[PDB]
Amino acid sequence: KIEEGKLVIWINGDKGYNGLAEVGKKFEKDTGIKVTVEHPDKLEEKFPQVAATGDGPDIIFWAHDRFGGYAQSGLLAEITPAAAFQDKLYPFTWDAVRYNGKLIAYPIAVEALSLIYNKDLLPNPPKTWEEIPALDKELKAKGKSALMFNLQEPYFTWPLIAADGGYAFKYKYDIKDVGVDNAGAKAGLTFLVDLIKNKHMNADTDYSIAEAAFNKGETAMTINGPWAWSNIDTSAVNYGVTVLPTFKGQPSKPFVGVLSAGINAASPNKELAKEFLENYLLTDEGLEAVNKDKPLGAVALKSYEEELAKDPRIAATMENAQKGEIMPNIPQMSAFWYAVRTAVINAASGRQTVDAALAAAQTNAAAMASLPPPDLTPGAVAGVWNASLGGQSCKIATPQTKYGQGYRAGPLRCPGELANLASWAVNGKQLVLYDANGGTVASLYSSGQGRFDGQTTGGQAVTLSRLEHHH
Repeated sequence: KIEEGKLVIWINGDKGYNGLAEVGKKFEKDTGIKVTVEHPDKLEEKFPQVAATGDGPDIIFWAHDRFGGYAQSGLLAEITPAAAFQDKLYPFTWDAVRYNGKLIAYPIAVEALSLIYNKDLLPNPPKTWEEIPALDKELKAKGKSALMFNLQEPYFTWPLIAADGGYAFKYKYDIKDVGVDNAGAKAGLTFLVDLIKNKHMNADTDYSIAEAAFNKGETAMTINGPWAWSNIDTSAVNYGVTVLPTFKGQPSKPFVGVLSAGINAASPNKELAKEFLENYLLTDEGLEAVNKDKPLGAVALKSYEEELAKDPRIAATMENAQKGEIMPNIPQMSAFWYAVRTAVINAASGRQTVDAALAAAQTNAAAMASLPPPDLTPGAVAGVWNASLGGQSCKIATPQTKYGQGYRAGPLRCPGELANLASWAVNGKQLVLYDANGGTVASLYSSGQGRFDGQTTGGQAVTLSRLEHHH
């Protein structure tokens, strides 16, 4: 079990855990309660496994949207902070940590997309989406483009679609009220597609093409989150970050992710955990300790957010967050993503109309949400694989170690084209193996439990079979 009298905290490795440990020691000095801070591998999926068996950390830090499945799965303690304490965090951040009208976590930090522009190419960026066609003709005359952003993931195209009325589920979330083909969503997506029809954007621009274009000075604007600011400091491109453009006078509504701190329902230290988070972490000094270790971005605590907002990039993030739509914390969100990604791709590729793509998307999303359980997941690929080809055979490694928009991969005495394996990724139902130059080496599909079948980019058959042992 979880051990009484001590606090165990899990937080991801890309966070200021040493700063969090600092706050933990200040808490150990005033109370004698020891605070151990850990950053396990794949913590967001170890936690449900251990908490369901009465073990795990006392506190877990993760994005709010996963906590609704935890709370629906009764793996989280209900928190009841005083009204006086709730007033210190932005009111919308408490909405992100609400499930069935109960508070299930403490909001910590806040994240949302924002308009990123090149101040040299574009000193004063547009306030409206309507201005972007004219701005694009001006810039392409001079060999640049006005705007490029990932058109492949609904997360990036949703702020415009939802600007005039689109929404995932109505909000208590009603999984049978999907707002995907109302008038506002049709209008946003139609405007998006006509931008592509009128040759201001390319239907197949994805995350890397857009990021490369902006950092190489080829386009004046992009759309991304704080996670991408670091690669634009390598750029020496002088960029600003600002509010998203408005559509039909309505703000772009990006999805909002809220870093939150949940309490293990099996923890015998619930009250100790509430005191640490309320009285020690969620203070100007506590947040500063984590932030000096590793920046949080915008934060839910008003007082310290007023200090961080002196950075205009963080003020812009927070402003776009307060105008966006909180990412719904329900597992039925996976049906929203699947249906909407199909619809935006089909509408932008001309394979469907926005009225037909969105109509299908709302039918498929509503039906799948109402149903007990689509694409291939990087968890199902992570590991080491036997690789049969001809009479030849060998092994490849495909760790879930991020690398670009894919993952590191490695061949182990592999003949033929597999000797060039360097990265891997998943595309719906398809596993794709890549060069060190981004070229495609192979394409495979899950053909069963721990088994892949496909072919190289040059015709040779490939079969992947998992390595695994027994005690």
